[PDB]
Amino acid sequence: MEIIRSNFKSNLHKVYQAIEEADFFAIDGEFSGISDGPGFDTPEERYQKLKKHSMDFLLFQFGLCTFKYDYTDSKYITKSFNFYVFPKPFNRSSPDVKFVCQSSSIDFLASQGFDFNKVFRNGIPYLNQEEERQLRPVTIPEDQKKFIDQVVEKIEDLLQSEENKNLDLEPCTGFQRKLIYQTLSWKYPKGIHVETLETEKKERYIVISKVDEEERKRREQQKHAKEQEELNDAVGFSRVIHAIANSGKLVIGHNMLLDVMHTVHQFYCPLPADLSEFKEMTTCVFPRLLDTKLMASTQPFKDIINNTSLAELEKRLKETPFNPPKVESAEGFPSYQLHEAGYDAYITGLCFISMANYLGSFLSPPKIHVSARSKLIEPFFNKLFLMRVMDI
Amino acid sequence: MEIIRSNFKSNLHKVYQAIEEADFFAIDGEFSGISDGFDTPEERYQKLKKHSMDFLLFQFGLCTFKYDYTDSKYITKSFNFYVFPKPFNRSSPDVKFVCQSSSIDFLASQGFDFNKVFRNGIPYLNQEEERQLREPVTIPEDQKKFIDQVVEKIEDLLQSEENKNLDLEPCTGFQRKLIYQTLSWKYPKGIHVETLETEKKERYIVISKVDEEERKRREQQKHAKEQEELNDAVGFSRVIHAIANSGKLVIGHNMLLDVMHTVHQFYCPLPADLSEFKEMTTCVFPRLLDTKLMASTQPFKDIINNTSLAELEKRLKETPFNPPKVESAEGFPSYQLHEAGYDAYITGLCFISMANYLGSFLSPPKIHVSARSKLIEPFFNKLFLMRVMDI
Repeated sequence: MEIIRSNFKSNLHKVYQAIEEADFFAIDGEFSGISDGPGFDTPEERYQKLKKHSMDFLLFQFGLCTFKYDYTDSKYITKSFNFYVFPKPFNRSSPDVKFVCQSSSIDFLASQGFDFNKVFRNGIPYLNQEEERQLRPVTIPEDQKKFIDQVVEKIEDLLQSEENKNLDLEPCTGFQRKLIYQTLSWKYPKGIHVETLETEKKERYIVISKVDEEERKRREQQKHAKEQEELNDAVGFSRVIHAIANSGKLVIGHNMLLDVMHTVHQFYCPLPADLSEFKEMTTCVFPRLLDTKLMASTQPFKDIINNTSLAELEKRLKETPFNPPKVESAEGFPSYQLHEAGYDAYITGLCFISMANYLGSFLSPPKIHVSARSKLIEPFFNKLFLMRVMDI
Repeated sequence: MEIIRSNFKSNLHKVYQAIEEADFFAIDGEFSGISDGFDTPEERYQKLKKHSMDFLLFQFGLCTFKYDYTDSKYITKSFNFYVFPKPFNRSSPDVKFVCQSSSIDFLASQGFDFNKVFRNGIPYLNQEEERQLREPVTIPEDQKKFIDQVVEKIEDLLQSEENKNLDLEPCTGFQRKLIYQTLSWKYPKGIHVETLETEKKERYIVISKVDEEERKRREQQKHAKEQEELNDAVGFSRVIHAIANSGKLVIGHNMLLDVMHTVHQFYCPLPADLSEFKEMTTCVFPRLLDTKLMASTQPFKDIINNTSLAELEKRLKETPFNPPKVESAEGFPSYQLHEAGYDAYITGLCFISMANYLGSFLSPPKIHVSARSKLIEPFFNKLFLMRVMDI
């Protein structure tokens, strides 16, 4: 499903439900670009370069593929989503976000059909952890006497007459508007609510209305209600990420450092000054990670896999000894060939599954199916590649 | 019209033609952003250069105006060109540009199609980047009968009519060598050896046809497609060159960033001095006018209290101004949401309303003032940097 601004909240339950039911998810990103210019680096030194020359780019498509096993059918049911995100400034005090684009990146996505209007014209907005807290006496001159008598006389033809009527006065001058407001403050102190509405242009007509004192409070706790909505909306796609973090479920990627860096930098909190505290901060968002590149680089998979690119991986993992897992999408959900985050997460998940069930081939007796909760898969958890294999 | 990469070449004749027939042009840019007090023009120029030219101008709006003395009316053609840098292989620069969220959102609210920029935008090259991209026979016994049956198939086609193709069934790289390596002796002219691939990547050999007959009937189309591809990469800069080489008046509104961006992308990366910039600006826009400045100067300053394009296009219809009698040229679209072309088009009508008014001070007062009139010269070649600046 193509989830965008106008259909995000409308789909949020479906996503939540997908996340809650899932045995594991698979994720991917699509970026504005990679680097704005530029071997013996240390992880911390490298981390520092990435933070400087890659974080000014944008993750503007988040691909999430849910995977739920069905032990009756022995098959996985999937649900892939593509979320288009864009930092659409909420208030008039919000930061005006500047980001960078790499022409060859835009060009490649363009070559795959990426719809930039889905990001730039109608992208789901978002806020990070901090941007959320942050965001949380009476004289009437002789020449107006009849004018005001008339108005009071109408207001008495309102307090009596039946129907929840609205008396709306025909346009008058600012002076007369002042004399009217003042005259109603000592003549109808409670039970009447005055307003200055606009027909086409320049607020010139007044609306007087019979307004209960209990209904002043209805409209207020109704206005406050829509206010907590506007806020809780603007956190936007970060709600999805929150839901994944809290799920506790295994999150799968392929060559996923920038996926993760970008995810946490835009939806959680701006990347901290140090690799060490970044690892911690990462165990917040993604307490249970697995990269499929490294898994397909580590034994017993190293012994048979020569290219660990996502592309070659999914080619390889259909042939012996690996079996392509039986998979199908949820009724109602789309199916699958050009590149997009959603599909890449999907392909990523098939790779994982296919490797996982392979580990099971070495048991006695051999298990055709291995869980993501299996402990055979735990050795491959929380290892990311900076300048070498790195624990998280 | 709406002009994009897959649409540009075919319409280039209309664009060059509107440019030649015009009395003057109106241009407007649309950027991916605007920016990431007692400054001097140079100090500011410097600051503008660093903090603004890393944004893209990705839509160029051109509107030509040509007066009809007969029908007493202006006739207009207007264009949006969508422009992105990308083209020509690995040796080419990979541009990194910036985007401002506030600018992008506003353009979104007006129906701007970002796919026309990013998915099918007209490429381009500045002066320098263009200038730059413009610079034996021992056959082993076990293969004897294989090569000989190959020498046959080619002979039984060489002196024979219905001359279409010869497709050798797939062979081993060693034989594939030997076939090539033998036709070096046997048939040194007359034939074209070539290892193609089936849609399934498998290597075929082909001899097919002739030598010295289409050895330059196709080498002509090869080099005419080499020079063709090159001058498609220069792309939109050709229209900027066409405009510059014309001399004609180029009208803008609050144009400093339009001009700056135009020459930075389609001519040459802005130089270090403000004074060097003023020189380049004359190459590209020898004759230029800013409706906002014109409107902020007598005899208009005494009558107009707001020189913004929206408020100006309203005031220039009211007395003592007369909206210009105007019409789209036969075959072109007519005119509202914001866009380069329309902002240009409006910029043109503001200029004309103002120019004609100048004529009312004559005796006899003329109702129509030409773009070449002497009354207009005092407003020419003036931009606002931090004060009114001559160019």
